[PDB]
Amino acid sequence: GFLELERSSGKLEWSAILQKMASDLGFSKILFGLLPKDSQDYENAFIVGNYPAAWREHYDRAGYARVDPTVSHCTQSVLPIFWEPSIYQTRKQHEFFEEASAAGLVYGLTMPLHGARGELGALSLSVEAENRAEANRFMESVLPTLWMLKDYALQSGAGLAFE
Amino acid sequence: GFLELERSSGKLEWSAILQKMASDLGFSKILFGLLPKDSQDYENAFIVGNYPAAWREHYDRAGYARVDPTVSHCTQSVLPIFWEPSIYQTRKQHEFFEEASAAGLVYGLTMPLHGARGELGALSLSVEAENRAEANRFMESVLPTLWMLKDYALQSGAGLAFE
Ligand SMILES: O=C(Oc1c(Br)cc(Br)cc1CNC(=O)c1ccccc1[N+](=O)[O-])c1ccc(Br)cc1
Ligand SMILES: O=C(Oc1c(Br)cc(Br)cc1CNC(=O)c1ccccc1[N+](=O)[O-])c1ccc(Br)cc1
Repeated sequence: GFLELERSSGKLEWSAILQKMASDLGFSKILFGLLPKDSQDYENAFIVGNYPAAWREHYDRAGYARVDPTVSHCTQSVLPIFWEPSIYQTRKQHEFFEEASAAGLVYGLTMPLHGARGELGALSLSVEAENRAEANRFMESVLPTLWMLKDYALQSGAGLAFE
Repeated sequence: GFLELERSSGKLEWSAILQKMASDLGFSKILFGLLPKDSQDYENAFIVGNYPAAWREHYDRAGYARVDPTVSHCTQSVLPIFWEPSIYQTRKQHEFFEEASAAGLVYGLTMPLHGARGELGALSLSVEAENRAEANRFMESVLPTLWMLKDYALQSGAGLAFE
């Protein structure tokens, strides 16, 4: 089932299959980001998903890559970071949280990606939920499936992005 | 469950916890092996588990690291490789399979590990079964839990090994 991603014929079908897998699990918004080994910026970044255009533009223009707490987490860990109040420590980090929320992205998680050739990225997914308790229950129900998905997405996406 | 790995202090206790987690999922023999970023040999490796000593020594003395098809796989992929007839092709590769079988390690899988700081290794697990079909059913039944475990073991184990 997960293998349909590597079996996908091209970037278009991969991105579509990834978004549909996420959708079927219950996540209506996803962003897969991957950088080649030892990148100094995002010039060669492979970024694919269905996050709103306005938010993508705003995140870039505001330089939120340097504020977003899930980014530094990804450089230090292979474990998921859940979007919880505790992760936003500084005012800048709270402002990022509010801007994301205003854009419709409030509940979710970020799965770090570390590929066999030094690729560095994240798979982020947001769930449209009523409240945090509801978000938590949903995410726990699907977490083991998502844990497998992120590595399949990484292996397949790396081959598609940089070869 | 998974928190006990972090909670533990000492290589002996950590290894015993991992071994017990693996056993509970149906695997009686495991090996956790981890190398620092860009290692050029095995001198600085952290290798821990309950593989029999005679097999550990033979593998080393025979140079099976350069033959073992799971080793080259780990350098190329984040996805598991099942211990399968098809991964063996050369004469030395058939010899490796035969000797692993003689040591009682016939069915299993190797989960590649790629750490956030360039750590490289594998969690390899063997399952006792009447035949390969049965072994495959045992492994598939716990694959999502194993997928989480290998990442928890990597994050925790890298700290224990190198920090
Ligand atoms: O994908 C990455 O950052 C992205 C980019 Br680029 C654009 C946007 Br918009 C969002 C992210 C990742 N962050 C999130 O998805 C996120 C995390 C927590 C809360 C809210 C959000 N969010 O953007 O809605 C990224 C960058 C560097 C590294 Br290393 C890993 C991942
Ligand atoms: O752990 C690694 O190799 C080991 C070492 Br060292 C000693 C021994 Br004994 C075994 C391995 C890994 N291979 C296996 O466990 C294996 C794989 C397939 C079939 C049978 C076995 N086996 O050893 O029984 C390893 C080395 C390099 C990299 Br990269 C990743 C993993």
